Amino acid sequence: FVNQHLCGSDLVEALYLVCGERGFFYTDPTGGGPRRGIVEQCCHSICSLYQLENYCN
Repeated sequence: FVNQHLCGSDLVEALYLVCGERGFFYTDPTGGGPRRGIVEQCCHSICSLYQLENYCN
């Protein structure tokens, strides 16, 4: 993994990676791109596990 573009799809994967068993979740689960911090970042820009490492439990 490296600086790549991750969207909700690859987001849950990367998150599914960084979390594995820590139990991850999706923040602001309501409107579209509600947790855009991730959904708008990794998807539009890029981030590292360290980022998704915070989006975990």
